[PDB]
Amino acid sequence: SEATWLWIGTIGMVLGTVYFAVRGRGSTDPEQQTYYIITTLIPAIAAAAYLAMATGLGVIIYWARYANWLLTTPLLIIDLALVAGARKQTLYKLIIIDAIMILGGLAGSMMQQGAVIRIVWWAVSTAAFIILLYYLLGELSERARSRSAETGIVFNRLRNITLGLWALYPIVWILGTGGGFGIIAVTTEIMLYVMLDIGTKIGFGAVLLESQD
Ligand SMILES: *C/C=C(C)/C=C/C=C(C)/C=C/C1=C(C)CCCC1(C)C
Repeated sequence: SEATWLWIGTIGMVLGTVYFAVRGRGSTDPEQQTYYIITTLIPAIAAAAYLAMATGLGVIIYWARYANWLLTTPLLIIDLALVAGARKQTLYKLIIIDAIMILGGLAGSMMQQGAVIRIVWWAVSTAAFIILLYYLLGELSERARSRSAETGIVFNRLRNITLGLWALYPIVWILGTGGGFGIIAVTTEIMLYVMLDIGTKIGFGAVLLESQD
């Protein structure tokens, strides 16, 4: 099930990338084309990472996983901020916090001395997640609603998908082998990550690009 699910994820991300690329080839408006560039760059990086995983590279430590996360999550955050009309400084705060969360996940997964400081890293990354959640529910949502009612609705949709899917990643991590106590197998963890990435990238981007009229 290892290579099976890696290739499932590779094909899913490649299909999402080519669909987002061919869906935006007819557009000259700067805002829409920026949205399309970022929204197609996310699953393209995801597909590159999954191809590296399934080709025997990507694992030494699942470095390609954290590469995919560290590269795509800030682009998802940039899309969220563009939709919300957020201040540049708030966007910088969100990017720093998200990078800290993902790097803390990578650390806690990479440590070996026991389950103590690994779970401490898990708690630090989860606190980064909580403050990210508070920023998305507070400042970004308020800004999106102050833009317009339609903008508030679209950002509500996108924010709900984002938070609901992101909150599952630390669960898979603390239950998974690569990060926590190995309660679920490596293949089950890879399947769950594949499905979560399919959601958080393809479906989120489909909503965001459909919502441009
Ligand atoms: C396309 C990939 C995405 C959207 C990945 C998102 C991943 C996360 C939000 C992961 C978060 C983590 C924590 C909140 C704590 C435990 C460590 C992580 C890295 C699994």
